[PDB]
Amino acid sequence: STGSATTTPIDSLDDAYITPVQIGTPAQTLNLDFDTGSSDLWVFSSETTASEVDGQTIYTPSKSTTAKLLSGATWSISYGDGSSSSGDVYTDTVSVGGLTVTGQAVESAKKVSSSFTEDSTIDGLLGLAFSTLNTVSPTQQKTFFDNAKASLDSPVFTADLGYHAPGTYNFGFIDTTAYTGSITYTAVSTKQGFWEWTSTGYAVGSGTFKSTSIDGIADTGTTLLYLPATVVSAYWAQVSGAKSSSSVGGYVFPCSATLPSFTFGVGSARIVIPGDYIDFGPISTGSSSCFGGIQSSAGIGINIFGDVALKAAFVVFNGATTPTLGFASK
Ligand SMILES: CSC[C@H](NC(=O)[C@H](Cc1ccccc1)NC(=O)N1CCOCC1)C(=O)N[C@@H](CC1CCCCC1)[C@@H](O)C(=O)OC(C)C
Repeated sequence: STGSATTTPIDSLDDAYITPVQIGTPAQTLNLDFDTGSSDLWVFSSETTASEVDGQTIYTPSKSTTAKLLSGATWSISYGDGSSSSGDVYTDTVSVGGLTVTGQAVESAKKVSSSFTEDSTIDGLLGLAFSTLNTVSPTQQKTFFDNAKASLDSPVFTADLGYHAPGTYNFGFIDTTAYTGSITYTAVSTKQGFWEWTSTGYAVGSGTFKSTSIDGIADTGTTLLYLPATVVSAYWAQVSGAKSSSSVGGYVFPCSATLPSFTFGVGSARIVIPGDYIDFGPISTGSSSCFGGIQSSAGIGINIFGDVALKAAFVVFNGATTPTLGFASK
Protein backbone atom coordinates (compact mmCIF):
# COMPACT_ATOMS: atom_id res chain seq x y z
CA SER A 1 0.00 0.00 0.00
CA THR A 2 1.03 3.68 -0.37
CA GLY A 3 -0.12 7.11 0.85
CA SER A 4 0.63 10.73 -0.16
CA ALA A 5 -0.39 13.89 1.63
CA THR A 6 0.13 17.69 1.24
CA THR A 7 2.07 19.41 3.97
CA THR A 8 1.60 23.15 4.28
CA PRO A 9 3.66 25.78 6.13
CA ILE A 10 1.84 27.15 9.25
CA ASP A 11 2.96 30.76 8.53
CA SER A 12 4.79 33.01 6.09
CA LEU A 13 8.19 32.11 7.67
CA ASP A 14 7.80 28.26 7.25
CA ASP A 15 8.24 27.98 11.07
CA ALA A 16 6.69 24.42 10.83
CA TYR A 17 4.64 22.24 8.39
CA ILE A 18 1.27 20.61 9.13
CA THR A 19 -0.28 17.64 7.45
CA PRO A 20 -3.98 16.33 7.65
CA VAL A 21 -4.34 13.07 9.51
CA GLN A 22 -7.67 11.16 9.91
CA ILE A 23 -8.03 9.57 13.34
CA GLY A 24 -10.97 7.40 14.29
CA THR A 25 -14.26 6.10 12.69
CA PRO A 26 -15.83 8.06 11.34
CA ALA A 27 -12.64 10.03 10.67
CA GLN A 28 -11.78 13.06 12.67
CA THR A 29 -9.27 15.27 10.76
CA LEU A 30 -6.50 16.93 12.73
CA ASN A 31 -3.51 18.81 11.32
CA LEU A 32 -0.38 17.34 12.87
CA ASP A 33 3.25 18.38 12.81
CA PHE A 34 5.17 15.39 11.32
CA ASP A 35 8.38 15.31 13.56
CA THR A 36 11.37 13.07 12.68
CA GLY A 37 13.04 14.23 15.93
CA SER A 38 10.56 12.28 18.31
CA SER A 39 8.39 9.15 18.27
CA ASP A 40 4.95 9.99 19.94
CA LEU A 41 1.73 10.58 18.00
CA TRP A 42 -0.26 12.69 20.47
CA VAL A 43 -3.26 15.11 19.96
CA PHE A 44 -5.27 17.65 21.74
CA SER A 45 -8.44 15.88 22.83
CA SER A 46 -11.64 16.05 24.77
CA GLU A 47 -9.44 14.96 27.71
CA THR A 48 -7.24 18.06 27.60
CA THR A 49 -7.79 20.61 30.44
CA ALA A 50 -10.22 23.22 29.02
CA SER A 51 -8.30 26.41 29.80
CA GLU A 52 -5.25 25.01 27.98
CA VAL A 53 -7.21 24.51 24.70
CA ASP A 54 -8.07 27.09 21.92
CA GLY A 55 -7.58 27.37 18.25
CA GLN A 56 -7.04 23.71 18.03
CA THR A 57 -9.25 20.89 16.67
CA ILE A 58 -9.48 18.09 19.32
CA TYR A 59 -9.94 14.31 19.03
CA THR A 60 -12.88 12.90 20.89
CA PRO A 61 -12.31 9.18 21.55
CA SER A 62 -15.83 8.65 22.78
CA LYS A 63 -17.13 9.47 19.26
CA SER A 64 -14.87 7.02 17.51
CA THR A 65 -16.31 3.38 17.25
CA THR A 66 -12.82 1.91 16.86
CA ALA A 67 -11.12 3.62 19.85
CA LYS A 68 -9.85 1.31 22.69
CA LEU A 69 -8.34 2.59 25.93
CA LEU A 70 -4.88 1.18 26.61
CA SER A 71 -5.43 0.38 30.17
CA GLY A 72 -2.85 1.56 32.48
CA ALA A 73 -0.54 3.24 29.95
CA THR A 74 0.44 6.93 30.47
CA TRP A 75 2.97 9.13 28.58
CA SER A 76 5.00 12.38 29.32
CA ILE A 77 7.30 14.12 26.82
CA SER A 78 9.34 17.26 26.55
CA TYR A 79 10.97 18.73 23.42
CA GLY A 80 14.23 20.54 22.73
CA ASP A 81 12.57 23.95 22.99
CA GLY A 82 11.19 23.08 26.41
CA SER A 83 7.50 22.45 25.50
CA SER A 84 5.79 19.45 26.98
CA SER A 85 2.50 17.58 27.37
CA SER A 86 1.33 14.24 29.07
CA GLY A 87 -1.74 12.05 29.28
CA ASP A 88 -3.13 8.63 28.52
CA VAL A 89 -3.41 6.32 25.67
CA TYR A 90 -5.91 4.83 23.19
CA THR A 91 -5.42 2.76 20.08
CA ASP A 92 -7.55 3.63 17.09
CA THR A 93 -7.48 3.64 13.13
CA VAL A 94 -5.22 6.39 11.71
CA SER A 95 -4.85 7.30 8.10
CA VAL A 96 -2.45 9.56 6.19
CA GLY A 97 -3.00 10.28 2.53
CA GLY A 98 -5.05 7.20 2.01
CA LEU A 99 -2.67 4.92 3.94
CA THR A 100 -4.54 3.23 6.99
CA VAL A 101 -3.06 1.60 10.05
CA THR A 102 -5.34 -0.06 12.59
CA GLY A 103 -4.28 -0.38 16.19
CA GLN A 104 -2.14 2.71 16.20
CA ALA A 105 -1.44 4.25 19.64
CA VAL A 106 -2.94 7.72 19.75
CA GLU A 107 -1.73 9.56 22.80
CA SER A 108 -4.38 11.76 24.38
CA ALA A 109 -3.12 14.92 26.07
CA LYS A 110 -4.57 15.65 29.54
CA LYS A 111 -2.32 18.74 29.79
CA VAL A 112 -0.22 20.78 27.31
CA SER A 113 2.35 23.57 27.99
CA SER A 114 1.80 27.24 27.13
CA SER A 115 3.50 27.29 23.61
CA PHE A 116 1.09 24.57 22.43
CA THR A 117 -2.12 26.35 23.56
CA GLU A 118 -0.74 29.58 22.00
CA ASP A 119 -0.22 27.92 18.57
CA SER A 120 -3.56 27.51 17.00
CA THR A 121 -2.41 25.81 13.93
CA ILE A 122 -0.90 22.68 15.22
CA ASP A 123 -3.38 20.12 16.79
CA GLY A 124 -0.79 17.50 17.71
CA LEU A 125 2.37 15.74 16.58
CA LEU A 126 3.04 12.64 14.56
CA GLY A 127 6.47 11.23 15.51
CA LEU A 128 8.69 9.46 12.93
CA ALA A 129 12.00 8.90 14.72
CA PHE A 130 12.73 5.30 15.92
CA SER A 131 10.26 3.71 18.37
CA THR A 132 12.87 3.47 21.14
CA LEU A 133 12.25 7.13 21.99
CA ASN A 134 8.53 6.64 22.48
CA THR A 135 7.36 7.92 25.87
CA VAL A 136 4.48 5.54 26.80
CA SER A 137 5.05 3.38 29.83
CA PRO A 138 5.05 0.62 30.85
CA THR A 139 5.31 -0.64 27.38
CA GLN A 140 6.47 1.61 24.53
CA GLN A 141 4.24 2.00 21.44
CA LYS A 142 5.37 1.77 17.75
CA THR A 143 5.30 4.84 15.48
CA PHE A 144 2.86 5.15 12.50
CA PHE A 145 5.70 4.28 10.18
CA ASP A 146 6.74 1.19 12.13
CA ASN A 147 3.16 -0.06 12.12
CA ALA A 148 2.69 0.57 8.35
CA LYS A 149 5.91 -1.13 7.27
CA ALA A 150 4.12 -4.51 6.87
CA SER A 151 1.72 -3.23 4.29
CA LEU A 152 3.88 -0.59 2.53
CA ASP A 153 5.08 -1.37 -1.03
CA SER A 154 8.55 -0.42 0.20
CA PRO A 155 9.53 0.57 3.77
CA VAL A 156 10.27 4.15 3.02
CA PHE A 157 8.79 7.58 3.39
CA THR A 158 9.93 10.81 1.67
CA ALA A 159 9.83 14.42 2.74
CA ASP A 160 9.53 17.16 0.00
CA LEU A 161 9.16 20.39 1.90
CA GLY A 162 8.35 23.54 0.04
CA TYR A 163 9.98 27.04 0.36
CA HIS A 164 7.00 29.30 1.18
CA ALA A 165 4.86 26.77 -0.57
CA PRO A 166 3.19 23.40 0.07
CA GLY A 167 5.09 20.15 -0.32
CA THR A 168 4.49 16.41 0.08
CA TYR A 169 5.02 13.47 2.41
CA ASN A 170 4.85 10.18 0.73
CA PHE A 171 4.89 6.71 2.25
CA GLY A 172 5.82 3.59 0.59
CA PHE A 173 7.20 4.76 -2.84
CA ILE A 174 9.69 7.25 -4.33
CA ASP A 175 8.30 9.81 -6.74
CA THR A 176 11.08 10.06 -9.39
CA THR A 177 9.40 13.22 -10.90
CA ALA A 178 9.89 15.12 -7.72
CA TYR A 179 13.70 15.52 -7.81
CA THR A 180 16.60 15.88 -10.25
CA GLY A 181 19.77 13.82 -10.72
CA SER A 182 20.13 10.64 -8.55
CA ILE A 183 19.57 10.19 -4.82
CA THR A 184 22.70 9.58 -2.70
CA TYR A 185 22.20 7.40 0.48
CA THR A 186 24.33 7.66 3.58
CA ALA A 187 24.37 5.43 6.74
CA VAL A 188 22.22 6.26 9.78
CA SER A 189 23.17 5.52 13.32
CA THR A 190 20.21 4.60 15.56
CA LYS A 191 22.21 4.76 18.84
CA GLN A 192 20.29 7.71 20.11
CA GLY A 193 17.04 6.89 18.52
CA PHE A 194 17.35 9.61 15.80
CA TRP A 195 17.80 9.62 11.99
CA GLU A 196 21.45 10.47 12.79
CA TRP A 197 24.07 10.75 10.04
CA THR A 198 27.44 12.26 9.21
CA SER A 199 27.82 15.13 6.62
CA THR A 200 31.17 14.97 4.74
CA GLY A 201 31.79 18.75 4.83
CA TYR A 202 30.51 22.25 3.76
CA ALA A 203 31.12 25.29 1.50
CA VAL A 204 30.05 28.86 1.72
CA GLY A 205 28.91 30.72 -1.54
CA SER A 206 31.43 30.01 -4.40
CA GLY A 207 34.39 29.24 -2.04
CA THR A 208 36.13 25.92 -1.32
CA PHE A 209 34.41 22.62 0.03
CA LYS A 210 36.12 21.65 3.43
CA SER A 211 36.01 17.95 4.25
CA THR A 212 35.15 17.75 7.83
CA SER A 213 32.71 15.31 9.51
CA ILE A 214 29.56 16.96 10.93
CA ASP A 215 27.45 14.42 12.85
CA GLY A 216 23.85 15.58 13.02
CA ILE A 217 20.11 14.65 12.85
CA ALA A 218 17.58 15.14 10.16
CA ASP A 219 14.69 16.74 11.87
CA THR A 220 11.58 17.85 10.15
CA GLY A 221 10.22 19.36 13.43
CA THR A 222 13.03 21.85 13.95
CA THR A 223 12.81 25.23 11.96
CA LEU A 224 16.50 26.16 11.50
CA LEU A 225 19.85 24.74 10.61
CA TYR A 226 22.00 24.39 13.66
CA LEU A 227 25.68 23.67 13.05
CA PRO A 228 29.03 23.83 14.92
CA ALA A 229 29.95 27.32 16.01
CA THR A 230 33.12 27.56 13.85
CA VAL A 231 31.18 26.45 10.72
CA VAL A 232 28.31 29.00 11.30
CA SER A 233 30.82 31.84 12.00
CA ALA A 234 32.57 31.10 8.58
CA TYR A 235 29.13 31.56 6.96
CA TRP A 236 28.25 34.87 8.45
CA ALA A 237 31.85 36.25 7.97
CA GLN A 238 30.79 36.45 4.23
CA VAL A 239 27.78 38.80 5.08
CA SER A 240 28.99 42.26 5.74
CA GLY A 241 26.25 43.58 8.04
CA ALA A 242 25.66 40.25 9.97
CA LYS A 243 26.57 40.26 13.72
CA SER A 244 25.59 37.93 16.71
CA SER A 245 22.88 39.60 18.65
CA SER A 246 22.51 38.46 22.33
CA SER A 247 19.15 40.06 22.73
CA VAL A 248 17.68 38.43 19.75
CA GLY A 249 19.53 35.10 20.31
CA GLY A 250 21.45 34.62 17.14
CA TYR A 251 23.01 36.07 14.03
CA VAL A 252 21.05 39.00 12.52
CA PHE A 253 21.80 40.83 9.26
CA PRO A 254 20.18 43.69 7.22
CA CYS A 255 17.26 42.36 5.27
CA SER A 256 18.44 44.09 2.10
CA ALA A 257 21.52 41.90 1.80
CA THR A 258 21.88 39.15 -0.79
CA LEU A 259 23.04 36.09 1.12
CA PRO A 260 25.47 33.45 -0.15
CA SER A 261 24.29 29.85 -0.64
CA PHE A 262 25.50 27.13 1.82
CA THR A 263 26.51 23.67 0.50
CA PHE A 264 26.67 20.53 2.68
CA GLY A 265 28.17 17.21 1.65
CA VAL A 266 26.34 13.88 1.51
CA GLY A 267 28.85 11.25 0.57
CA SER A 268 30.39 12.50 -2.71
CA ALA A 269 27.21 14.51 -3.45
CA ARG A 270 26.60 18.17 -2.49
CA ILE A 271 23.34 19.81 -1.56
CA VAL A 272 23.24 23.64 -2.05
CA ILE A 273 20.91 25.79 0.07
CA PRO A 274 19.97 28.97 -1.77
CA GLY A 275 20.95 32.12 0.16
CA ASP A 276 17.29 33.26 0.05
CA TYR A 277 16.29 30.13 2.09
CA ILE A 278 18.73 31.34 4.91
CA ASP A 279 16.98 34.65 5.27
CA PHE A 280 14.59 33.67 7.82
CA GLY A 281 12.75 37.02 7.85
CA PRO A 282 12.46 40.29 9.71
CA ILE A 283 12.97 40.23 13.43
CA SER A 284 9.70 42.10 13.79
CA THR A 285 7.26 43.22 11.08
CA GLY A 286 8.69 46.35 9.32
CA SER A 287 12.20 45.94 10.79
CA SER A 288 15.31 46.45 8.72
CA SER A 289 17.06 43.56 10.43
CA CYS A 290 16.27 39.92 9.63
CA PHE A 291 17.16 36.64 11.51
CA GLY A 292 19.45 34.14 9.96
CA GLY A 293 18.35 30.57 9.19
CA ILE A 294 21.87 29.00 10.10
CA GLN A 295 22.76 29.32 13.80
CA SER A 296 25.06 27.66 16.29
CA SER A 297 24.23 24.22 17.86
CA ALA A 298 26.68 24.79 20.75
CA GLY A 299 23.98 25.28 23.36
CA ILE A 300 21.83 22.53 21.96
CA GLY A 301 24.65 19.92 22.01
CA ILE A 302 23.75 18.29 18.71
CA ASN A 303 23.81 19.46 15.10
CA ILE A 304 20.34 19.77 13.58
CA PHE A 305 19.60 19.66 9.78
CA GLY A 306 16.12 21.36 10.31
CA ASP A 307 13.57 22.60 7.80
CA VAL A 308 16.00 25.30 6.31
CA ALA A 309 18.17 22.49 4.99
CA LEU A 310 15.78 19.68 4.29
CA LYS A 311 13.42 22.03 2.15
CA ALA A 312 16.33 22.54 -0.36
CA ALA A 313 16.37 18.76 -0.95
CA PHE A 314 14.08 15.80 -1.67
CA VAL A 315 14.94 13.43 1.33
CA VAL A 316 14.17 9.66 1.70
CA PHE A 317 13.89 8.02 5.07
CA ASN A 318 14.75 4.47 4.24
CA GLY A 319 13.29 2.32 7.08
CA ALA A 320 14.81 -1.04 6.10
CA THR A 321 16.26 -3.22 8.90
CA THR A 322 19.47 -1.24 8.31
CA PRO A 323 18.09 2.33 7.90
CA THR A 324 19.75 4.90 5.52
CA LEU A 325 19.01 8.51 4.61
CA GLY A 326 18.79 9.53 0.80
CA PHE A 327 19.19 13.19 -0.41
CA ALA A 328 18.75 14.45 -4.00
CA SER A 329 18.61 18.10 -5.33
CA LYS A 330 15.31 19.38 -6.59
C1 LIG B 1 16.66 23.16 19.03
S1 LIG B 1 15.28 21.90 18.93
C2 LIG B 1 13.90 22.92 18.99
C3 LIG B 1 12.74 22.52 18.15
N1 LIG B 1 11.72 23.57 18.03
C4 LIG B 1 11.67 24.36 16.89
O1 LIG B 1 12.58 24.30 16.02
C5 LIG B 1 10.45 25.33 16.78
C6 LIG B 1 9.38 24.69 15.92
C7 LIG B 1 8.04 25.40 16.06
C8 LIG B 1 7.58 25.94 14.93
C9 LIG B 1 6.40 26.63 14.88
C10 LIG B 1 5.75 26.76 16.02
C11 LIG B 1 6.17 26.19 17.24
C12 LIG B 1 7.39 25.48 17.27
N2 LIG B 1 10.89 26.61 16.23
C13 LIG B 1 11.69 27.42 16.86
O2 LIG B 1 12.13 27.19 18.02
N3 LIG B 1 12.08 28.59 16.26
C14 LIG B 1 12.94 29.39 17.04
C15 LIG B 1 13.91 30.26 16.28
O3 LIG B 1 13.22 30.79 15.12
C16 LIG B 1 12.74 29.69 14.23
C17 LIG B 1 11.62 29.01 14.94
C18 LIG B 1 12.07 21.19 18.67
O4 LIG B 1 12.11 21.11 19.92
N4 LIG B 1 10.83 20.48 18.28
C19 LIG B 1 10.23 19.16 18.57
C20 LIG B 1 8.91 18.92 17.74
C21 LIG B 1 7.46 19.48 18.20
C22 LIG B 1 7.41 20.44 19.27
C23 LIG B 1 5.97 20.96 19.58
C24 LIG B 1 5.35 21.62 18.34
C25 LIG B 1 5.37 20.58 17.25
C26 LIG B 1 6.82 20.19 16.98
C27 LIG B 1 11.20 18.01 18.12
O5 LIG B 1 11.59 18.20 16.76
C28 LIG B 1 12.50 17.96 18.96
O6 LIG B 1 12.69 18.03 20.21
O7 LIG B 1 13.78 17.77 18.35
C29 LIG B 1 14.83 17.44 19.42
C30 LIG B 1 15.45 16.06 19.26
C31 LIG B 1 16.01 18.42 19.42
